[PDB]
Amino acid sequence: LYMAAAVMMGLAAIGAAIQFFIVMGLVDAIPMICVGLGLYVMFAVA
Repeated sequence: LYMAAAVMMGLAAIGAAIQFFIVMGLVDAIPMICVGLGLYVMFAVA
């Protein structure tokens, strides 16, 4: 359910995805990208 889980990453990651200059550990895409990868997979978990 990457919708509420969208919140999971999407919040963290869309919060991240949506600065790596060095603030990436604070960005949250780290997941976004890999884990938003799988939070975005959280629903794209076919």
